[PDB]
Amino acid sequence: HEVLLRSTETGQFLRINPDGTVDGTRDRSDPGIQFQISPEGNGEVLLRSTETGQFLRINPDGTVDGTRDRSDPGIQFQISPEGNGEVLLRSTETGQFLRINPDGTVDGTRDRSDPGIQFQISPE
Repeated sequence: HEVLLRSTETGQFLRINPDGTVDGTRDRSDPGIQFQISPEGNGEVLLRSTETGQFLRINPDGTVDGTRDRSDPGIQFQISPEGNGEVLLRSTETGQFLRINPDGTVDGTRDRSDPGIQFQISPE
């Protein structure tokens, strides 16, 4: 059971690339867009790119990348519904929200009003 993680604002899909970079794309054929939600208990999940198995990570400095460091606390997310199938994806360790910007760049923010922190999650 895989999912796609999509910007509500622009419809861009989140992608983790084999080199560990993370960005947005409209290419439905890119294998980097498929994710698996891994339950961690206590209301937390990991978001793992199925192609390479990398976990999504929000670093303290607000940068976002992919990693296999299973012990990095920046890989723990909570999925919080906003209603009507919109969600926020928040790093529990630093409180930063995942942000996909209209230019396809991806980073972390503490600005709850940013249109780029709204996501849709759809089954593959």
